Amino acid sequence: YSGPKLEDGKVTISFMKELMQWYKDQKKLHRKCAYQILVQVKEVLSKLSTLVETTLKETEKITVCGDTHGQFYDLLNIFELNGLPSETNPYIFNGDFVDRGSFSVEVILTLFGFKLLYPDHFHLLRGNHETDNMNQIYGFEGEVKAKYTAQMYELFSEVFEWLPLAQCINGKVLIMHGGLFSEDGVTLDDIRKIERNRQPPDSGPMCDLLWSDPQPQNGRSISKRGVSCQFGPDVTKAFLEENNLDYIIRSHEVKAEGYEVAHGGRCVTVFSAPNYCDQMGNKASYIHLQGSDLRPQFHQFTAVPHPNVKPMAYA
Ligand SMILES: O=C(O)[C@@H]1[C@H](C(=O)O)[C@H]2CC[C@@H]1O2
Ligand SMILES: [Mn+2]
Ligand SMILES: [Mn+2]
Repeated sequence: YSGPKLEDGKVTISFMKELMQWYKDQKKLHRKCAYQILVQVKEVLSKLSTLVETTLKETEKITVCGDTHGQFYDLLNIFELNGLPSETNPYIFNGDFVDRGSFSVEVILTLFGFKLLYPDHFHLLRGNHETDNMNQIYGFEGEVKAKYTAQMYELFSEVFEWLPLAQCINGKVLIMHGGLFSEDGVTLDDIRKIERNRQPPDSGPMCDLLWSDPQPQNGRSISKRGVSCQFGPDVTKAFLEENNLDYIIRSHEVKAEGYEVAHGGRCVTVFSAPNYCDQMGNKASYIHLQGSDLRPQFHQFTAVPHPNVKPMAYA
């Protein structure tokens, strides 16, 4: 084995650079290194609140990315366009890092490594695909079994249970994978109090955070996905007012331009998997926020070449 090795058992920036090149070249991180990253990141994540609260000073910025779905070569493109993560270049990846795309192992271990390297500046929120029943079906479990073992997959599954469910910036912008709730009256403190270290239930706030979608008309509708709901602009307005928020940022739906701004400004979708499944032909985007101006700034990007492995090859 001549691949990347941790230094004194820890991630360093040189390790991360070596890992990204190793993965670009389609090689595998040694299982002992992968294991170390997973046990360390489980410990880091298990200390976090279900609601991560982040303050951006006036001169600070943060980048918000939506789903990435194992599109590792597109993830590298994000870092090339926008800079590597660092204490002065923070990131939030808003769930759905795995499944569908066939470089899910590379995406997730790269993201976990950066979480370890910059724990206060690199943030990962859970998506509906960071769950066992979805991974069983949509590629990630197959991919982990092919590259490592069933035991490694069980460890991933346990780490995913500790991913936080939402993040609030400056008490003003709330970020979650799916959306808002099937019932009125949910507060930020209710979100803080969710015991999240589990597979999601099929109803309730934890389910909604990972699964809901906005709809244009007022009200709520039964979701076409079979779980959670669609929520209208009235739902969003009431939630923002009770919680003294400005708007939400969510992901969870593919958008041809990489983003959408619904509910009159109040519900933003960002989606960071361009040409999803090598077929959708969509652009992707990421958002910049700044402590002096929390309004979203959108940066669009398009897909880059990857090795010839088909999406869902492991599903
Ligand atoms: O997040 C989702 O549920 C959607 C799909 C999925 O994750 O299964 C994929 C395409 C649009 C969104 O990302
Ligand atoms: Mn998705
Ligand atoms: Mn999703």
